[PDB]
Amino acid sequence: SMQSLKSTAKWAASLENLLEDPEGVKRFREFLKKEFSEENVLFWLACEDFKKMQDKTQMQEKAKEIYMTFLSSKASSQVNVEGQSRLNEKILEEPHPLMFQKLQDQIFNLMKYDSYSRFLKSDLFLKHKRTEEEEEDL
Repeated sequence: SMQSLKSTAKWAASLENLLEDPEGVKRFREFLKKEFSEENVLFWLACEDFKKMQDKTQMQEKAKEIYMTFLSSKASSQVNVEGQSRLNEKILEEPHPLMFQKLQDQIFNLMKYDSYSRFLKSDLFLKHKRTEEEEEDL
């Protein structure tokens, strides 16, 4: 893996680069993951993939799925955004894909602000933070 120099420049260039480059989504997830915000990173991925492909019934069950897992009223955490008393199952009884893209664009904005202030808080630019440690050697 050559991901160190240019890679960090990529993701700290634009959030799109991060959410485009596989290694970005990988290493960035691990960060929030261990800091307990994987709900955030997975939410965007899920709603975007949900936006790109899904059958009708599946989509509806996935609508309530992503809501219940990442947002919900508690979700054993949830990201601190519009969600607590928002949506509610009452709208999941008639859910549509693009309706989440509203929250997606929202979390995208919050993501840049917050998630940058997180990733650039504990810079994984160091191997002593991003766990590689060992050499390839043999």
